[PDB]
Amino acid sequence: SLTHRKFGGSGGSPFSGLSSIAVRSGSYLDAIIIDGVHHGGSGGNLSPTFTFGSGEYISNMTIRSGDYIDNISFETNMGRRFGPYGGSGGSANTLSNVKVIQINGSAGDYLDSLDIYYEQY
Amino acid sequence: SLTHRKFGGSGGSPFSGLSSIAVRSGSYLDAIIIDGVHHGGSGGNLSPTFTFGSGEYISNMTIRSGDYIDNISFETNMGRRFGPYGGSGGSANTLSNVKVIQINGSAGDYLDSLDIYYEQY
Repeated sequence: SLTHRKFGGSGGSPFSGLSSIAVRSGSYLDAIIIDGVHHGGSGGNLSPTFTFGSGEYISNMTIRSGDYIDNISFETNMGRRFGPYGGSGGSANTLSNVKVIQINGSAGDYLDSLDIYYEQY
Repeated sequence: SLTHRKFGGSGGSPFSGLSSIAVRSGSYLDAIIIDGVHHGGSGGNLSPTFTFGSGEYISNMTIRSGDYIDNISFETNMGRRFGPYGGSGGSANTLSNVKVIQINGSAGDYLDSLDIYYEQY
């Protein structure tokens, strides 16, 4: 049962555990790199790193996928953008008016899947 | 509304975006370091970093908190323990039979709050 709980007091500046994203890509996603941690293979080309600003999160995302992840792009709540990186294959799936909380997935030599945890607004 | 969605196919090995945790602490927490990113101040002592292995996640966690986060301890599904680190005051709350997905929070010079996202089993 997916849930969340808050602990502590008021104050401070909000932060997220999801701080940066990069990918390796060609016609598909070879890897995703989350907070600098590599998930997938060594093929494709390494994208620049997107580092979230304070109070910044993914609010819209387009993922093209079939048996693998083919393309990723996203926009943040501050209008910053990442991608598209990857190819033109797969089915396009969009998340809109969300707040992405976490990106998990599965990978081998390529990025097989993503499991995106998010709040839908 | 908190949810998740999977994209892509069935291959590869699972990974998590949450890969390492350390804290800075004294009688309460100065900072939490998530995947190498420092959230909070420079006070206290720096704990060692706990890096999750393949297939490893936080299954039990005890947080002491009041106006601040006072103490963090956790156990993984593989029986590894982090902490306790911090002080002995505040109120204790425990998550048991969970899988922690993400740790967000708020911090200034100190660690004011955490928002923990998790599966409850």
